[PDB]
Amino acid sequence: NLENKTYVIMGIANKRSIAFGVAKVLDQLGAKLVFTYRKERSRKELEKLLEQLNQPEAHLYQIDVQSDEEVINGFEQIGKDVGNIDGVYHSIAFANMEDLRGRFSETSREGFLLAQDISSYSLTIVAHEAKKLMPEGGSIVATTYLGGEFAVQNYNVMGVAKASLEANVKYLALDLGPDNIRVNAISAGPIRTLSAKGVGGFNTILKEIEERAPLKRNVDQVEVGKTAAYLLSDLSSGVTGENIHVDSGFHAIK
Amino acid sequence: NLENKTYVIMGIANKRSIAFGVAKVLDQLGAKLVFTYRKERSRKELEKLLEQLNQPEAHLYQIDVQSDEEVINGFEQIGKDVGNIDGVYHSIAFANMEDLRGRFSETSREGFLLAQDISSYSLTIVAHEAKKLMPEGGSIVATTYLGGEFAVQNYNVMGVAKASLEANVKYLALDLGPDNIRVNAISAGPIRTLSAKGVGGFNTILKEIEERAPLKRNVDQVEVGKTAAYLLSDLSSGVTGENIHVDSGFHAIK
Amino acid sequence: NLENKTYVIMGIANKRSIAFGVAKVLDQLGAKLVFTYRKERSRKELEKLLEQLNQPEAHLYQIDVQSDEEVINGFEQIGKDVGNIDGVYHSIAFANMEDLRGRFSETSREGFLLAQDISSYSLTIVAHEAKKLMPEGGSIVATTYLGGEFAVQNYNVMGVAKASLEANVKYLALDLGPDNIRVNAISAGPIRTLSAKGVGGFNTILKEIEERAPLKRNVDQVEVGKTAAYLLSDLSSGVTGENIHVDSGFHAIK
Amino acid sequence: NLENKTYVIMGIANKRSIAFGVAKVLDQLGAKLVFTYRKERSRKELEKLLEQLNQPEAHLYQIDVQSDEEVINGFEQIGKDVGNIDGVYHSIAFANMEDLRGRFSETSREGFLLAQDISSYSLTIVAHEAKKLMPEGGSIVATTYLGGEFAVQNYNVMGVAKASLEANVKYLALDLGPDNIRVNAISAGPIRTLSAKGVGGFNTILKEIEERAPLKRNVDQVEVGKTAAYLLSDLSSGVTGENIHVDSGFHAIK
Ligand SMILES: NC(=O)c1ccc[n+]([C@@H]2O[C@H](COP(=O)([O-])OP(=O)(O)OC[C@H]3O[C@@H](n4cnc5c(N)ncnc54)[C@H](OP(=O)(O)O)[C@@H]3O)[C@@H](O)[C@H]2O)c1
Ligand SMILES: NC(=O)c1ccc[n+]([C@@H]2O[C@H](COP(=O)([O-])OP(=O)(O)OC[C@H]3O[C@@H](n4cnc5c(N)ncnc54)[C@H](OP(=O)(O)O)[C@@H]3O)[C@@H](O)[C@H]2O)c1
Ligand SMILES: NC(=O)c1ccc[n+]([C@@H]2O[C@H](COP(=O)([O-])OP(=O)(O)OC[C@H]3O[C@@H](n4cnc5c(N)ncnc54)[C@H](OP(=O)(O)O)[C@@H]3O)[C@@H](O)[C@H]2O)c1
Ligand SMILES: NC(=O)c1ccc[n+]([C@@H]2O[C@H](COP(=O)([O-])OP(=O)(O)OC[C@H]3O[C@@H](n4cnc5c(N)ncnc54)[C@H](OP(=O)(O)O)[C@@H]3O)[C@@H](O)[C@H]2O)c1
Ligand SMILES: N#Cc1cc(Br)ccc1Oc1ccc(Cl)cc1O
Ligand SMILES: N#Cc1cc(Br)ccc1Oc1ccc(Cl)cc1O
Ligand SMILES: N#Cc1cc(Br)ccc1Oc1ccc(Cl)cc1O
Ligand SMILES: N#Cc1cc(Br)ccc1Oc1ccc(Cl)cc1O
Ligand SMILES: N[C@@H](CCC(=O)O)C(=O)O
Ligand SMILES: N[C@@H](CCC(=O)O)C(=O)O
Ligand SMILES: N[C@@H](CCC(=O)O)C(=O)O
Repeated sequence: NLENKTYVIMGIANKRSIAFGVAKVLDQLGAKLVFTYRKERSRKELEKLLEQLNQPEAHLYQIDVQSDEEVINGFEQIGKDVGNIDGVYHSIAFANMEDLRGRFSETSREGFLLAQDISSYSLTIVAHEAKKLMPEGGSIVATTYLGGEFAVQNYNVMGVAKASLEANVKYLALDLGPDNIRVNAISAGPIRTLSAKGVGGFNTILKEIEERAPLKRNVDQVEVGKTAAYLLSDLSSGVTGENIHVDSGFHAIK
Repeated sequence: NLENKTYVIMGIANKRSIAFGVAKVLDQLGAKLVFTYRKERSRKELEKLLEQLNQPEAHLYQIDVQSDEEVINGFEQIGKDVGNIDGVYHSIAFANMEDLRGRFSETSREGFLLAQDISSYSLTIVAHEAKKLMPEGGSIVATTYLGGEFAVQNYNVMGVAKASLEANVKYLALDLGPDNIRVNAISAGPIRTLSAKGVGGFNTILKEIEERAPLKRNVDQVEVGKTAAYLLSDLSSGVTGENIHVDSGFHAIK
Repeated sequence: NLENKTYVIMGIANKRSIAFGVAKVLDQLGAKLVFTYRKERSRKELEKLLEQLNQPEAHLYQIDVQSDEEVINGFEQIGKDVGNIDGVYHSIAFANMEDLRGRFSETSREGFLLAQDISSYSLTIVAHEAKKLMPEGGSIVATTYLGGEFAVQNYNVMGVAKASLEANVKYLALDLGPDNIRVNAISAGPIRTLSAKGVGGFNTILKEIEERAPLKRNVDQVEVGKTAAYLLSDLSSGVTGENIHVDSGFHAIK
Repeated sequence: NLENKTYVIMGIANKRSIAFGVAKVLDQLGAKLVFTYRKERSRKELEKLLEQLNQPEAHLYQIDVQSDEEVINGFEQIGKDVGNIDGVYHSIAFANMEDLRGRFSETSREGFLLAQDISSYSLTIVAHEAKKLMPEGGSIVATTYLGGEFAVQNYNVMGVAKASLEANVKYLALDLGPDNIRVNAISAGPIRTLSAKGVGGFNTILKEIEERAPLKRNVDQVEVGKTAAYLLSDLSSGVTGENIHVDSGFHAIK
């Protein structure tokens, strides 16, 4: 039960975002929720989306994580508007589609550093900024994929940015541990989302989990958010630097 | 919230047992509990410990997991007394002191296999028998230690038995997954218990955690119980074949 | 270059044994070789496969690794016939078909313990006895498969025995380290051998390597031998407790 | 024996460089060696160090791996000068001490990307350009540290870059496999070099190896070279996407 908790959720794009999965779960559990979004263009659709929750007030902030200034100011404003927070769900990544298809050895320097910037480094800056709002400690969660642990076809530069994110999580957990801030990842199985259109052979991915994963089915955004609730609540009070696979068991098989 | 769930908790010896931390949590959340023990002396402790729980009824069964007969008849009697169950917590291990306190290369054959038998194989047969009382699906959790992933001083034959337990969890997840039975491990940090006395240098392991783990503190049995509640409940649907470290982040550092 | 080195090779049955590929490689490098066998039928293949080798002398010893006395007396006799040795290649496992070709959760106790006894514990007692023949250091290599680290279809009880075996290597590495005895594993890809017949769906494992592994081809026994040369030689002097995958990069993909 | 093979060795600054360890080993095995450097001062040191080697001529090229054109032109020029090569040893990393000597969560964006760029991405672009001199296949080896797998104190932004690098290796292995180009990492234990100076508490890392690693001693640059000879030669055919820890066992213990 998450009454009198406040969590910032970063990365809702539409009804299919894993982060709207997380949001519906935390909302039902009585958390006060704050949202960040990337582009002022899509604020309109995002307000409509959140009418579905039981949040009595919309707290929305434009933060594109390629800007220090936007993360610093955005979190500073959150603090003034809502006070101290209990945690952050990070659900954000990016690479150029044109890097993701064909040959990883052909990746450009710019495209490689972009995916690092948005998909890994953003966590670090967000943690430093969000720590200011968690004087008594709290919980940080980022979303990764099995590609950060193994070479998976077509995932290319994003795999290497996930490898990076996953270690980011570990170095943060160590750094912020003495402050009572826990930092974990959830490693989600494949789910149909906006950003999933940028991954070549997605249907073959989904298909294969159904065929081969221990549970013989794919997972969904609500299953991610239920593990997010665990990771963000006191239920997981002993757990940091961890990566939980919400992937129907697929990480465990070969 | 676990009203109308029933769980079987194997391996309480006293108030310090990790499994009694699990019981206190699940009892607090409303679950019906069933308990198994090997020694007479443990049944007597269990009768005393039950006065601190809300359990209106004392369901206790002697099960020495070295005996198929006892595991088989144990679980049969459970389904006869309480009906279908929702999961099993397995909190059982053993090894001879004289293997543990020698160099590993001197482990006796009968010692090595004794450790396998009680600490790993017991999970396999328990799962087979518990499966019969889980026609709708369910969840099974076993307790491991970090010495099954790495070589730790003084842990010797138990390390190799936990390496076996951890694979046993994964093979079980794969097998039972289509039956909607999830199988997971919790890798607990060092906790002072009766059996912790068989681990040479134990106080030193404790101090290392306080000094070096992200959270700079040790964990306790209620904290294992809280992760156990997540794994035995529907919050962790989609998670199987997983090993969740409740160890203050110590697994993530080196 | 292993001139004036002596190695003991355990587990040749015929021309397709991985251990025979080890032999061909260490023989080509000038090593003096000693072979151990279980069935008198394997001693007859060894006498025939010897003609193929440069070995001027046959050094052949019956050692069933289920018998302490056979391992003890075998290695003592090796010592008396050839003097101190430089290392041991262990290429030995077993499980019953009846356990292997069932659901893993249906595994028998005696079959589970048989598979641990021959496939894991055998290493620990061989290391202990072999150590008396390595008073100034040496190398011990055992053979494992990816099914030790992941739940692989059809591999069942042998997956748990390989998990055990891989921890055995780490614990042995840690114990025997200060004696300058290194202990490592080779994780071989699927190779068609006599024992391969005991893995269900083995043909479909071979073909999956060809299509999905980075090198897009299956390995052979000579490739395992070449990596065993490295591990068993001064080339790998600061390497210990390690698992080397000789599998065309299959371990690294999902 | 690497007679009539040619290897490009990137990252020698002085006698203590790990890459000079590679160089001595391969030069001793009869390989033709080409060397790349960044600072003119490193070139001068290469000219002196060459006197110790068997190399009958100096093949030195300036390649700052931050520069696409310097990588592209350096390798092209290498092909014209010596022809086709057999592989590359990459021994290059960098980060600012002002990001390294402060909390991880305080890392600057530009510092984070700097270390990714020099320490991880350089491998990708080196592979793409070096593939052009390997029509026949070959071997590429990069140098990493355990800090890429675990959160180690003081290593901070370099550990996230080594994590990126180890995933880079796996993805390069999958991408260049069908070209018969193998791609691997060596995980070296701590060695006194010039860059070691950038790691806070380096002396306390050295001594922990001695006290705790299985072999109870630190390793040196020649041991790295010895495993590099194995990865770069036909002995490790079958081996790709892998990370060999040349670290006296340390990775296997907790
Ligand atoms: N779907 C899967 O199968 C899967 C599996 C495992 C992990 N994940 C991970 O889960 C997370 C969410 O992905 P998703 O599938 O839910 O897709 P999604 O709905 O498209 O969400 C991705 C979000 O990232 C935001 N974003 C991208 N760049 C940003 C920037 N510079 N600043 C702020 N926000 C930015 C996007 O904003 P805009 O729409 O405004 O661009 C979008 O809201 C990602 O980390 C992804 O890598 C996904
Ligand atoms: N304490 C730690 O720091 C630590 C850390 C990580 C993991 N673990 C694991 O946590 C689990 C619980 O251990 P613990 O520390 O809580 O110690 P504990 O209180 O001593 O419990 C050990 C239990 O194992 C039972 N047991 C042993 N052999 C049995 C058999 N043949 N049949 C049925 N029960 C048997 C004992 O029952 P009887 O007394 O009646 O014989 C006892 O209840 C174990 O798997 C242990 O390896 C412990
Ligand atoms: N083939 C593969 O795809 C593959 C892949 C990965 C790992 N491996 C591993 O490689 C190793 C060798 O297997 P292989 O494929 O070469 O098969 P193999 O040629 O059939 O050899 C297996 C050997 O095990 C010996 N052995 C079994 N039980 C023994 C006992 N109780 N005492 C003494 N020796 C015993 C057998 O000897 P007898 O015939 O005299 O009884 C036989 O020589 C095994 O550890 C296996 O698990 C194989
Ligand atoms: N020493 C250790 O304990 C240790 C342990 C594990 C891994 N490693 C790794 O081993 C590799 C070599 O380090 P080391 O200890 O041998 O130190 P080193 O002797 O100081 O070598 C580092 C090399 O990196 C080069 N370099 C830095 N930035 C470059 C750039 N932009 N372009 C071209 N070259 C660049 C330097 O060249 P210039 O001087 O000419 O700039 C130098 O030759 C690194 O990847 C390091 O992470 C070291
Ligand atoms: N967010 C996001 C995202 C961006 C790109 Br471009 C590619 C994939 C993205 O999310 C995923 C979707 C699907 C999978 Cl399987 C993994 C992901 O990381
Ligand atoms: N149960 C149990 C158990 C039995 C022996 Br003998 C040795 C250790 C046991 O439990 C643990 C206690 C402490 C630690 Cl750190 C790990 C454990 O596995
Ligand atoms: N030795 C041996 C062995 C015995 C049985 Br029963 C089953 C498999 C055995 O070796 C393998 C054959 C094939 C593979 Cl893929 C892995 C192995 O461990
Ligand atoms: N090359 C390099 C390098 C540069 C910086 Br700045 C920091 C460390 C570097 O090398 C290492 C030295 C020592 C260790 Cl233990 C690890 C390393 O990766
Ligand atoms: N440290 C003592 C006491 C045992 C324990 O720590 O549990 C020993 O080495 O046996
Ligand atoms: N797949 C067949 C053939 C056995 C084998 O592949 O070795 C089976 O289950 O027996
Ligand atoms: N430990 C000192 C010296 C650095 C080193 O060990 O290289 C520091 O933190 O800077």
